[PDB]
Amino acid sequence: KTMAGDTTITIVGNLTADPELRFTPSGAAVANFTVASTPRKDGEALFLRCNIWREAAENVAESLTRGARVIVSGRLKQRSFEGEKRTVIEVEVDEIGPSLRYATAKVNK
Amino acid sequence: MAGDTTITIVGNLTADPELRFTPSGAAVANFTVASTPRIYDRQTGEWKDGEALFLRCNIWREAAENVAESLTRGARVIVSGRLKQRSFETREGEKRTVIEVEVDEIGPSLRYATAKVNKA
Amino acid sequence: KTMAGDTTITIVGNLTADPELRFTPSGAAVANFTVASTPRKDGEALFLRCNIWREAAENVAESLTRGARVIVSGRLKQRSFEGEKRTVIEVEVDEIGPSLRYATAKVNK
Amino acid sequence: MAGDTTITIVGNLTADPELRFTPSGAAVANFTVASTPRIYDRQTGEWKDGEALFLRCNIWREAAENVAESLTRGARVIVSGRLKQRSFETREGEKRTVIEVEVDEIGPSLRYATAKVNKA
Repeated sequence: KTMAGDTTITIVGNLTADPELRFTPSGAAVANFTVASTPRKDGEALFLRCNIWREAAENVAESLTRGARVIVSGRLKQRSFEGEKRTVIEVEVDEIGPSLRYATAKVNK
Repeated sequence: MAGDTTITIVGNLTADPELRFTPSGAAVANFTVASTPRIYDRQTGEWKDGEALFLRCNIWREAAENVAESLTRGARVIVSGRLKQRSFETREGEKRTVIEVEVDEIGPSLRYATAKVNKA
Repeated sequence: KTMAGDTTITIVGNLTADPELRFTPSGAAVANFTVASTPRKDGEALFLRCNIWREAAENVAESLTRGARVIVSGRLKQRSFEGEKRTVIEVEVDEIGPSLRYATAKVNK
Repeated sequence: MAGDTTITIVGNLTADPELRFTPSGAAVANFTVASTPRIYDRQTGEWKDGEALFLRCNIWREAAENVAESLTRGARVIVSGRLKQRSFETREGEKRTVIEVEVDEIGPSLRYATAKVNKA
C-alpha cells in the first residue's frame, strides 16, 4: 500500500524552465521543475517546485519546455532546508500533462 | 462564479471526443473519462485494478477544438473542472438528472506517453 | 492498504435533511445525507448523496441537522440503479465538519 | 479571482488560533494545521503514522472570530482554501517567501468528536 491522509493538489500554470532530468546511482530517472501559477489584472505568482520519477520523468523531459502550460496532480511534501532552519512545500507529482486550453498536442505511446 | 465544486479526474477516454456546434456556432466537445483506481489486497500482497468511475465531460470553444484534434479513444488524460448537475426530458414524462464535469483544463498524461505540444 | 488513483473531492454546502442513521446486521453504524451546494444571483444546485460509517456516522447524526453548512472531503463512487440501467455519483465520506463561516461550534471529544 | 490553486487539508491545530486586528479593524486569525498521513508497511502488514505536513493558515473577518471562539490546540479540522505565496523582510537584507493557506472554509472534523453548531 501507498499512503493515506496525504494532502493532494492540482496546479495549473507554466514551467519556469526546461525540466531538469538526472539519474540516481541506480539508473532511476528523476525530473525537477517549477510550476508558476498566476491568478487574476494578474495577481501574485505561486511557485511550486515539483519532482517526478522514472518513465514519467523521461516523458516530461522529452515533451515539455520552459513556458509550457501544464496541469499537475500530486501530493504536497515539505523539505527542511539554510537560514535558522526552514521548511519549503514541494509537490511529489502523480500525473502531469500539457494543457490543451491554448494548444494542441501530438500524443504518442 | 463562487462556491463551485471542483474535481480532478485522471483516466482514459472511452471514445474519441465528439465535437458538435451550438446554434450560436460555439464548439462543444463531449467525452467520458474512465478512472480505474488500484486496490491493495492485504491477503495476496498485490495491487489489483479497482472499479472504474465514468464521468461525462463537457468542454467549450477553442479548448473543445483543441481536444477534438489532439485526443483519441483510450488516451490517458488529466481533467480539472467543476461538477454540474443538469436535468433532461426522457419522453415518458420523467426528468433524469445527471452529474457531469464542465472542464476547465485537460491535458494528455505523460505517465505512459510523450506529447509534442503545438502552442497555437 | 486502501486504494490509489481514486477521485477525491471537497464539497461545501447544506444538508437537505437530518442525517439518517442505521446499523448493519453486525452493529456497524452508517449515516446517509445529501449535501446541496449552490454556486453564484444563485446558480443551479448540485446535490451529492453521501455515506459515512462507524463512529463518525454517530457523531454526524448527533451533531448535524437539516440546513447545516458542512465541508465534506471524500471519494466519488458510482452506484448503478431503475430506468433502462443508470448510474449515480455518490460520495464516500472521509471527513466532515460543520463550517464556521457563519456559525460557531462547541466541539467535544 | 480565477486560476487560484485550491487545497483541502485535514489535520490538527498546533495551537489555539491567534486572533489579531488590522489597521482597518478587520479580524484575522492565524494557525497551523498539522496533517499526519498514514503509511502502510508491506513488511509488517500494519499502518504507521507518516510525516506530518504543517501549513500556516490565514482567515479573515467574521470567520476569523468564529474560529478563534470555537477551535483550540489539537482540534481536528478540515480546511478548504487557496495556496498563496508571500515574501517578508527578515532584517539581514534577504526576503524569505512562504506558502500559506488563505482559508475559504474551515470546520471541526466529526471523526473523533461531536459539535454543537450555534448558527449565528
